[PDB]
Amino acid sequence: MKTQIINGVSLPNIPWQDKPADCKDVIWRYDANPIIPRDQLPTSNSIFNSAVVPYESEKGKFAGVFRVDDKCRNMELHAGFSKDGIHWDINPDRIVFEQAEKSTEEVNQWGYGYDPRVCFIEDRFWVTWCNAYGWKPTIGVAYTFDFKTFYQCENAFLPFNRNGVLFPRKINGKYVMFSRPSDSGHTPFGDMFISQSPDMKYWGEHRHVMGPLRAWESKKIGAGPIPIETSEGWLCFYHGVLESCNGFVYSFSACILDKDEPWKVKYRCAEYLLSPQKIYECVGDVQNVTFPCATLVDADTGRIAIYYGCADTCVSMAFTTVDDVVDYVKSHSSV
Amino acid sequence: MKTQIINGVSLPNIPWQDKPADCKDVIWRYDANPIIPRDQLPTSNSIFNSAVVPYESEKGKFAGVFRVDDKCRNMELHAGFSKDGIHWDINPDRIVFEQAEKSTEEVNQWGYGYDPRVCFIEDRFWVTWCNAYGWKPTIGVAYTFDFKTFYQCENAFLPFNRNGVLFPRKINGKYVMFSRPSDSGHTPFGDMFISQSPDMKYWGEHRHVMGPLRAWESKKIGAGPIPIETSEGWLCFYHGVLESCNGFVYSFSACILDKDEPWKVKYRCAEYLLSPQKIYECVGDVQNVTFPCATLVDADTGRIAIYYGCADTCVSMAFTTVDDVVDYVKSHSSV
Amino acid sequence: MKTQIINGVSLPNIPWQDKPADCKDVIWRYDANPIIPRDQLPTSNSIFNSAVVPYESEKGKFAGVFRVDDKCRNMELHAGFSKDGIHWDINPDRIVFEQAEKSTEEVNQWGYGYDPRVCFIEDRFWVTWCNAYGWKPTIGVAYTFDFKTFYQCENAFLPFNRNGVLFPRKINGKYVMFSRPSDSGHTPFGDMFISQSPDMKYWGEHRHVMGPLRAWESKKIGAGPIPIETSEGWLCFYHGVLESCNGFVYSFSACILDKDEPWKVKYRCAEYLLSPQKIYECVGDVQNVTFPCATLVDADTGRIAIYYGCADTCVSMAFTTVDDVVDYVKSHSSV
Amino acid sequence: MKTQIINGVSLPNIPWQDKPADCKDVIWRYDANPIIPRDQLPTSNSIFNSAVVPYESEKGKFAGVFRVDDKCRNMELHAGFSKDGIHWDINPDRIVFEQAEKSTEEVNQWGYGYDPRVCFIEDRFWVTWCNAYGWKPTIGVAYTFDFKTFYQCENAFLPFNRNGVLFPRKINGKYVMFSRPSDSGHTPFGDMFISQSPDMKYWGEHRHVMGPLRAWESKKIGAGPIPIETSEGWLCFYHGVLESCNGFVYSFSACILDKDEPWKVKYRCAEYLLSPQKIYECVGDVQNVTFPCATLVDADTGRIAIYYGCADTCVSMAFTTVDDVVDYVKSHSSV
Amino acid sequence: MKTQIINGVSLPNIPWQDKPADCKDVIWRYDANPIIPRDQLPTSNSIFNSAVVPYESEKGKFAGVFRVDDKCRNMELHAGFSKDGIHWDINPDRIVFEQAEKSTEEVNQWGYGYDPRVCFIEDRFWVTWCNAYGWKPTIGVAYTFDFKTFYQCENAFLPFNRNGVLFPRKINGKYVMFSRPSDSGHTPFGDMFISQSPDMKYWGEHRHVMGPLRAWESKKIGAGPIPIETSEGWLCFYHGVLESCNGFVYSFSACILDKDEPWKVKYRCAEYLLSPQKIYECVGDVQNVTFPCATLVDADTGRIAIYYGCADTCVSMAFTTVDDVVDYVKSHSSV
Amino acid sequence: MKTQIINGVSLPNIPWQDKPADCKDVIWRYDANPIIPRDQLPTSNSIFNSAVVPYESEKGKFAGVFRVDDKCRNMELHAGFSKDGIHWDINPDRIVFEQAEKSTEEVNQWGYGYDPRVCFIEDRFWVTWCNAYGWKPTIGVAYTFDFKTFYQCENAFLPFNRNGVLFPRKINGKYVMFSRPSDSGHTPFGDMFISQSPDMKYWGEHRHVMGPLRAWESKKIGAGPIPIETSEGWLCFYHGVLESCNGFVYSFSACILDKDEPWKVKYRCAEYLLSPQKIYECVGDVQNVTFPCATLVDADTGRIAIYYGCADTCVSMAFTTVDDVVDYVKSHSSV
Ligand SMILES: OC[C@H]1O[C@@H](O[C@H]2[C@H](O)[C@H](O)[C@H](O)O[C@@H]2CO)[C@@H](O)[C@@H](O)[C@@H]1O
Repeated sequence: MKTQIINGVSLPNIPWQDKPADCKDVIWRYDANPIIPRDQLPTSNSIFNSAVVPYESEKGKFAGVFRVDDKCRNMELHAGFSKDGIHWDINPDRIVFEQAEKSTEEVNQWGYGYDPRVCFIEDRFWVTWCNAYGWKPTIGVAYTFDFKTFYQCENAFLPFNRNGVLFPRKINGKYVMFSRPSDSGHTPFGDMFISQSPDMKYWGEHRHVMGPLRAWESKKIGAGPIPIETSEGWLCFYHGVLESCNGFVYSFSACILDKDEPWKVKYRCAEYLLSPQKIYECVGDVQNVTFPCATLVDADTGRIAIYYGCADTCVSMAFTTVDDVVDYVKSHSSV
Repeated sequence: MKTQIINGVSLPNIPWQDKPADCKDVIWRYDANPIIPRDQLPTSNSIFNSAVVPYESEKGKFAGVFRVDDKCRNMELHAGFSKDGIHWDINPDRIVFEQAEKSTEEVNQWGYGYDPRVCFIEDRFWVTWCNAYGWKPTIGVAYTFDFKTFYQCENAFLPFNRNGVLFPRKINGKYVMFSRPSDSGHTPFGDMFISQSPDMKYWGEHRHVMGPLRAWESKKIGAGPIPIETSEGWLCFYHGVLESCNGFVYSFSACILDKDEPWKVKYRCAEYLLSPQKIYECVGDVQNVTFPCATLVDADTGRIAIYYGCADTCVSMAFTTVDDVVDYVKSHSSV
Repeated sequence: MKTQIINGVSLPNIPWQDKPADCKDVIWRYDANPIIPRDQLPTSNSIFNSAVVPYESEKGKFAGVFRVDDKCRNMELHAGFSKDGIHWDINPDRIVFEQAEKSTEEVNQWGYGYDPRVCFIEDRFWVTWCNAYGWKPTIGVAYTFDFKTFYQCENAFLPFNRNGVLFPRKINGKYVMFSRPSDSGHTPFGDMFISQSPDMKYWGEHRHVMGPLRAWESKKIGAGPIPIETSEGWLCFYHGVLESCNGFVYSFSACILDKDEPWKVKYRCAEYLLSPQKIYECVGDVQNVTFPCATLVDADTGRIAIYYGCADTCVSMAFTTVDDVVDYVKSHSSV
Repeated sequence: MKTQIINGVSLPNIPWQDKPADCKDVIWRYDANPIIPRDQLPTSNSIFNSAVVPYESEKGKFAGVFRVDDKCRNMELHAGFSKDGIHWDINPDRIVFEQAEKSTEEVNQWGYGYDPRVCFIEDRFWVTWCNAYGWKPTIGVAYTFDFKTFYQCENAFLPFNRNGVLFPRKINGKYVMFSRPSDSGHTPFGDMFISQSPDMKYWGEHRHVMGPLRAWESKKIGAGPIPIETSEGWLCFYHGVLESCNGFVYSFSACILDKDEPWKVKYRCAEYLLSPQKIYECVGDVQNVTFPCATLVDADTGRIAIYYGCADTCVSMAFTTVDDVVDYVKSHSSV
Repeated sequence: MKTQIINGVSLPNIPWQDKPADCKDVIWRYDANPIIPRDQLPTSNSIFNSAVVPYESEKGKFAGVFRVDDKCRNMELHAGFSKDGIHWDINPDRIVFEQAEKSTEEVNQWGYGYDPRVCFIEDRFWVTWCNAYGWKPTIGVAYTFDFKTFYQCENAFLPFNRNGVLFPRKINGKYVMFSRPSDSGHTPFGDMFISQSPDMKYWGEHRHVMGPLRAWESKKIGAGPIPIETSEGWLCFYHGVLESCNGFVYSFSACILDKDEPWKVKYRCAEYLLSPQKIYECVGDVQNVTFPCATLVDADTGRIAIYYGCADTCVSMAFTTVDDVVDYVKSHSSV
Repeated sequence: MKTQIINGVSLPNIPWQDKPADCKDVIWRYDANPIIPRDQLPTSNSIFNSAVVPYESEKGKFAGVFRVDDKCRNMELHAGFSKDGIHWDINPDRIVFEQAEKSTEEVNQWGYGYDPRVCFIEDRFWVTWCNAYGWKPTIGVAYTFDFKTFYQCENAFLPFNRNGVLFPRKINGKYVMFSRPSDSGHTPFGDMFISQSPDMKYWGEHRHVMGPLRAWESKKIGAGPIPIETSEGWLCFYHGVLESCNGFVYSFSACILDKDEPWKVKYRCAEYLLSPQKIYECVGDVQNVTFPCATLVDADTGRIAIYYGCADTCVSMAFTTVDDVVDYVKSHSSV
């Protein structure tokens, strides 16, 4: 493989299907989508925009935190487990958080939570999500060792903010997190930023990554799954929004960020790599949405399995390789 | 049966299908929806949000008033009949109202009409609908003995108003009507109210029923079909709207209102009972709409046949029981 | 006088100032405006848009109900008294209503109230105002014999409604009230309607009077002071709004409506008769507002003294005559 | 045939399917829609709203200019060719214009272009489209002799403008073009106008054709394909928009305009003739869109083949006849 | 003088006041503003944004076209005359246009007209203004020899357009006009364009001049008075808009444009040269407006007398020199 | 005095005027307002919302940081000095920041800055203001020893944020700062928050203080001047906004916050203490604004001098005492 995967994991059991010969795209879709239907739970209205990592437990080889919207249309997080990454056993009830320190007992009352991102850092799995603080969106922060008990920390930022995503290691001695300053509704703007922290409590040294650019991402953008570390830099899949007369179209693509100053863009794919086109992507609670919150990467082979929300209704899977993505991103770069 | 139907009728021939073994919901859909397609009439663009009652005539055992939008997209009402309550003979031409009294000849010039509700009271059938007065929406009123000739009365209210639904009898010697103060557009608010009238012409004693509460009903709510009198109070199905970045999503559920002062809420289901999920509910003239304007109730058995509009395009049917709905409403009550 | 005053009152002591010789307008302003400053009460932020009638008491020859906004910006009504109609003794505290019947003790909790209109009808003074029902604007109704105790009745209409103004007698055996369907905000539309009532409780036979027409009144209109009965019909001063790039401009003019069917417009002045031009009219809490809620009329001379709110800040006075206004209205009529 | 085709062409080889016997519409769809799928080009996100004419080349009997949006969602024009007018060979790369005159070399830099209309006039083919002048929409103008090389002329108008459509010959010695004054976004309005030019460069004598009228066309309208000269006058299909709570619905119909002064409406169909009802019309990048930019007409038989964008995603075809459309328009005429 | 005036006139009688000693601005106000108050005519609500040129008549040495809004708030044009350029005799009644050619007899129905600009070209005075065509704003065109009879020509453009201003001679054989593409309301955008015409009827070769830039002009810009020819090129005062939370703030400044291609900016002043600061500029019908539609220039000395609308209420005057404006524009230039 | 000032300073020379006998308000205005006119600098368009502290230098006994908007309407910070705190010597040119550490040389390029707040903490003066990061509003931080050289630090937060105000000492060993999450425009919402930092670089432990509550403050609130430490807790003046049909009205009041956890409100005045009422508060660049950013407090007497911006045009002064404000806050407390 041309590009190397750095600080990765060997994943011979990664969910995978080979690219079809007729496929002329960088990314191809699993052929039995969705992998998680809207009604997998007795209480679920929809299940989408969800987080997935390798994890060995008694219930399989992968664990996750899943956004579940229930039949009240409350937004919640559920832990799940899978043997193959495709058929998922999702907890019937929501994650109920324990506070990590007593100092957040008063502040961190549960209201809602959605679009989780999860990555392993040094000794535990960190979770970020869009968390309500006084019914305002901000980035909630927690950790888990086992995906059974979850320990909530301080919200990283003031409202209004969404799409908080952690880099999977420290950079120049600090935790680094993507976020995306928003407003109190269906935000008509959005640039990606990073913020930095020595301790995962206090945040600062905020840095602008990039804003809307090409037509398919003209309205707003945000981070998607965990950044993937490569010899080229951080490979970061992100969503971008086009506004039609009838609303938003959510597609996603990738960029490559500088390894040590990840707010500096090296490459940025001018085209989307996947866009809402299939019936489960176009029809549903929110039409025309393909929204990636996790990927698995087999460092041995460069194989990527992408988890993405479809029409805010279900979870689907798509496939590609690091080499394919990096080559396309570099040869089809914006600015 | 646990909950008793009051002032009901015996409907052994109620359209009905049993609840599928796999169905884990309170309400289940007819397995051959829609029962009335957008194009059933030579002139119709769409047929939805419609009123049905038991009524014996030369053309069947049920009758109704149907919302038919033509190929000008004008909004009209057509009378209709059916032997089984599923396969419908809808008049090709619109209802042309006669004035009940000569003193409304000037005022009640036809503009448009939609979303009728119909119920028998003491000696005739009363029809309410969203009626244009000077091209502004208010609640039209009419009566019929035979669903052949319709006699229009005074509009009950000033604009702007919609979702006017009559209680099926007098309460404390007064006619009682659900309505829903609106605006001149696609109203971004909506609470349910009742108004009262001794003579069906002059209205007063307005009482606030309830407003938007849970997420699925957070933007606006409105009355649906005719209230059902039970031993628990008035069982009222109603619609509720959630607003996404792309538009409105219309679901429905139910509440129980006090017998004597129906504006007082006893129970209110925190969850929707049916939401737009099938292709014919999510795809059409207006995406993601499931909008109930009528139910048939078999007082003997407690079986319910619900008629609801789908995507503002067609009419579908769904089934449940009084006991099942009452149980769920009470066990999952809001406030 | 060419036009007669019908069912009027002899008012030789009417506040009055002769037309300045340089004045070329139909209506002319009192030369010492405002007659009531924003800070006349210790608690008042502003006092405007208020109702005034003749009334013999211990504190004068005139009484009224005054909109007073306090230093919380709460909207309230205060009774007031005056010897001359110009210098007012306004109660420091709000009217706290008694319910006329116990059946409204639950429903009529006090939220806010503003823009009162008052007229004598047969045996008492009736008051209408924009009354909050569940924090939504509608028309409150009350009566008083002495401006010391006020007895509140049922809100006449559902929300959202404002500018409810009573005709000062029954017409065709019914009470008749101007109102003006609105929305939940700074309403960007508005037509005048009337509704009718046998008993001041239940309302119906809603009739459209007129909507926005000339430029100065292009955005919305509404009833101003009590209708004045005249041998030409009902002389009705009303307000009209023009919308600039910077907000609203409130002017007022007059129309003449049919004596027997008051929703039928006979004449309607194409020009405004007064608009925001003085510093106390253009500067204050709400710029560019001249808003009439009361006139005094001397039936003997046809002299009219007009009370109007200025910039939602103070109350001012203007003068004109029935003959002057009627002639100008007739010679400069729209449709 | 009852209505004669004037200055038309003989097209025995026009794409054609007969009207099915069950069919109760003026216009029936091709039974294997869409005829050009979204993914026919390796780089295409969507292909829709396209222009087509008879033209004999080495690659077929028809040629065209196609709107292609790429995987950047850039909006572009591609030349295309076809033997049967149904299966299309579309150039993989965009048209790169050459300037007709040196004087536009600085001015006409390529930004974007979409929704072309093309007709032969006198000695060449004229192309109009919505062209970006400094990223503002106006009407681009070009000609071609061979659909290989395209020569760009002056933008006909100032922004903001769209739906520029040439009449297929001079009228009273002047070129005449439909356009449609717009704004900088998803325009919430739109009336049809014509403009006139002695020389295809300077434009004037602007005349208002018509504006929004019936419910299906109540938000805005705009020209569709090239006007068809007939014995009744100019037969012009146009699109009309209805606004629902979730967005826009594009349908199309026809009007007949005066032969000598085409801004004068002679007949205008009150109903649409085709609206979004099929899955490929209702689901796609922009839901609920049927948008015509081209028709073929066989003057020998009166047969019409219509090309129309579906859901801004694909190109579809429909059929009708001149006599059928004309007859329906006349018998169902607006004003 | 340092900058020469080209093709100017000798105006020793130009209205004038020397710059006060304490003044630190490039432009200083006349010390008895306004020169035309809102009520100068018996029917006027306001008089502002008006056009002025040298012209010898029986009524003085200056003539003008004045925007007069009446007490209907109709927008009109009145011709006027002055001996000194400061005190004005304005016609009581509106200009009633005569059609230059029979061909515009049907098109040009009077609706409204505002903000005229006027200049002499070769043999007559040309008048442009914002003219209603079917109640939509575009640029009206007329000429006059004596300011008594006014001959209307074709509207130069389609709606929606405003701020049409002619250059006072042909450039490269063509008439050249500023305009400013707008929308159907209080336009939240605006770039200056020019358009060119061989004959004052057909327009083409549209070029972008410039758009909003600095903070004071960040919302929108538009041409002001007639361009002034200098040895530096075309000296052009334009207005610019800042949007606060309460509305728009209209100031004006100046740019210098290329003599041969006036759409090319040579210099543009980063600061405004005048903004709303006096009581008569900040208070009135539209707050915070200083809007220039005319200047007089004495070519012999470089003195400029600026006429400008204040608060859309009255007409004021300000003074400056060509050398001062030029020096300041060049030394404080944007881009 | 009844309420003790804690950690205050002796300030015998505080600017002061006694309360007029006729004054019935808690706060009275300086009798020669404004103390700083809009045109005090040769380049200033307006000077308002400004910061002031006791500081002995060669130019006086008080120093400050002033918001100056220039004739470009750029927003800037200028240093200034006063002998008496009323008459000010304001530096003609903006503050050009030096970076505290080299590591912000790249990020902290100057865009704009406004509404500074300044307080002395342990050994230096700290300055917060609304600072542009990539032309988006956030909170800038800097410090100074002499008000001659200013050292910029890291922006405390991500956009979008405004009204950053430091508490004047550490609390539980952490810096505490008010802020107010905003959006990209004229924010139509706003709650007060605090954030905490061990080092003035990294921020976290965000706590919600309070949101809009009373009518005068119904649209949004934000912190005003530096908190004052008293025996009741933290006396904090703050601004709140009412939205009328013509825009915003900015008033201010005071609340009392818990000593140890200042996000917990102890008292909150229901009324405003000062609102726009004078000509210089109601007329100017932004009508109806009274906006406090600094107070001087004489601990020996409890006299308070308040600096506040008027109509975003000038700086004014007002007077009150700690005892007067605290007593009124407690006895007129909200929740
Ligand atoms: O907004 C005042 C300035 O704007 C422009 O025109 C107005 C016009 O007076 C009228 O209000 C119309 O309805 O709307 C326009 C505002 O959009 C300017 O060209 C000028 O007239 C005004 O100073």
